[PDB]
Amino acid sequence: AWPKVQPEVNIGVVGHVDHGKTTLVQAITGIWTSKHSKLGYAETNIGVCESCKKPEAYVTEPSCKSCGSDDEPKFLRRISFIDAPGHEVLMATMLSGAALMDGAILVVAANEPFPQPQTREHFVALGIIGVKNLIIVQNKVDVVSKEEALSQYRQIKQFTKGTWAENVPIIPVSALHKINIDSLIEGIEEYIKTPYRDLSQKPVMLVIRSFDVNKPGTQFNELKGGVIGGSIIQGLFKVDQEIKVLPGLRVEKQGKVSYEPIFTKISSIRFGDEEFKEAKPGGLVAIGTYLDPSLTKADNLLGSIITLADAEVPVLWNIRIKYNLLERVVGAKEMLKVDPIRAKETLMLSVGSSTTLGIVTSVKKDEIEVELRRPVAVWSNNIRTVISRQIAGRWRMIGWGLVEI
Ligand SMILES: Nc1nc2c(ncn2[C@@H]2O[C@H](COP(=O)(O)OP(=O)(O)O)[C@@H](O)[C@H]2O)c(=O)[nH]1
Ligand SMILES: [Mg+2]
Repeated sequence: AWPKVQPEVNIGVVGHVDHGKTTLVQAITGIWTSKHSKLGYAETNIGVCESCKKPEAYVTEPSCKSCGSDDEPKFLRRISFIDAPGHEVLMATMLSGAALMDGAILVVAANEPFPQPQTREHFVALGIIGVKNLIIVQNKVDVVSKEEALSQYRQIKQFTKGTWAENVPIIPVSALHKINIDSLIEGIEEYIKTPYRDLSQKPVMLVIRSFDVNKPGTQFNELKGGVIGGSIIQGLFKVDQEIKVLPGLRVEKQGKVSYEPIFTKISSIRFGDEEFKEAKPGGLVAIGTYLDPSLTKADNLLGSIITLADAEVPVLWNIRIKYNLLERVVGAKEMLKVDPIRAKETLMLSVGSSTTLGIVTSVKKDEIEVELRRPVAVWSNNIRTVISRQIAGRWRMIGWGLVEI
């Protein structure tokens, strides 16, 4: 019997619309992520049939029938996938990507010219947020000749050559007909390994959703505290731990604007449909709390950072960022130059995957100083920052950096 454990790794699935992201996640997990009426999420166990040859030995359920054996397969690990509905939701979650994803799959349709517009954008975005454990999946090989597939494969290798992605593998599949999916599972095991995690690091969690789960007319004894949804960035949380929500509540007192942390306690921990006593990075987690549900209703806490109640975590209104920029971005028409950062500019800053607006107060060499609309939690040195600028009416990623404390 396979164990019941949390996912230990989260994989973002990106690529141009209709290239087959959701079909691919279904082929792997058996789950259709967009059966909802907001992020698609799906988990699967991964195993291997010890006496079978690879890649067919790799399986996603406890059976070896797919490789002609009656044996029970060995359990390797549980993994999960993030699959967004549409470009705008996807790009929005990419701003939190570093916290959410241990790796990524870029889906490329074999029957469309490469690269498609969102293909280019998603690939650039992955570099910016630093999620570079990448697999490129060449999908829909069932509707082109082997020659056409081979030709596109070589275009892609030419594209990645000279970039950070030069050594990224390309795995051809048909998500629809489940062809060569076992090769992809094998590739996930090789190229998106579970990271080394130092579980003695101070616990930090990003909040991506918050809920009031009480139906109307719920009686007193059946009421629940506010529920928080998110991803554990580092460390380990436990049931019954005291925690605080950062920066907290915005307050106007003694002639100043300030933020007061929200203190509470973890009542329960859930991954998918199982309850746990602890929670580590990997997977999206649901945290039950003792919060008044009015504080969590309608994603009120979205973008909060959660730590233990006594954590020494600075919450800063002004930050210094050491950064680098893109040379150009793709305009709807054609290439737009990325202008240097100038004082007084308004930027969107994603700091350790929590996002706010800010005004540049100083620029020198490769550092900026920014005054933020609300303050950000900074729990270590070299917290990665995404810098975005409004270009032609839209926020665009233009750079990345590290927060210097
Ligand atoms: N022929 C073929 N069609 C596919 C394959 N994978 C997906 N499709 C089709 O492509 C369309 C878009 O797929 P979908 O998973 O919704 O793409 P997404 O927008 O990237 O999530 C659907 O009609 C799928 O059935 C494949 O491997 N072969
Ligand atoms: Mg989809």
